[PDB]
Amino acid sequence: ACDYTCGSNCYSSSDVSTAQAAGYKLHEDGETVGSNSYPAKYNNYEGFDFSVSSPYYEWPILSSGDVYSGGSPGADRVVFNENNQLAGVITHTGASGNNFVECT
Ligand SMILES: Nc1nc2c(ncn2[C@@H]2O[C@H](CO)[C@@H](OP(=O)(O)O)[C@H]2O)c(=O)[nH]1
Ligand SMILES: [Ca+2]
Repeated sequence: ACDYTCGSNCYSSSDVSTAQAAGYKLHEDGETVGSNSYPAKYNNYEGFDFSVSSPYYEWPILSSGDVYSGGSPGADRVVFNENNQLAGVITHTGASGNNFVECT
């Protein structure tokens, strides 16, 4: 079974941790990758009810299993905070415009 389901993509908690670990490391080094400069500040315009405190940062999680290294970010994101705590996994899939919905 999927721990997180983003549209058609299936993710296990181990997939999330690997992606999150990579994103946070770049965050610590103040470096970014990709045209959208990830990891990027996530403002939570959606108003998701995360149990961890902000600031939040979004980092692409890929259905392929590989860690994001530039190129197309796809539609899924892992959101983590400054304390490297997972806030949630969200996606553009099934969301209006450039908005996000949480993965189930
Ligand atoms: N929907 C949404 N986009 C955000 C938020 N914070 C930052 N963004 C960024 O603004 C951009 C335009 O909505 C998004 O780019 P993306 O569409 O390439 O992922 C996303 O990275 C937020 O809280 N909600
Ligand atoms: Ca996997």
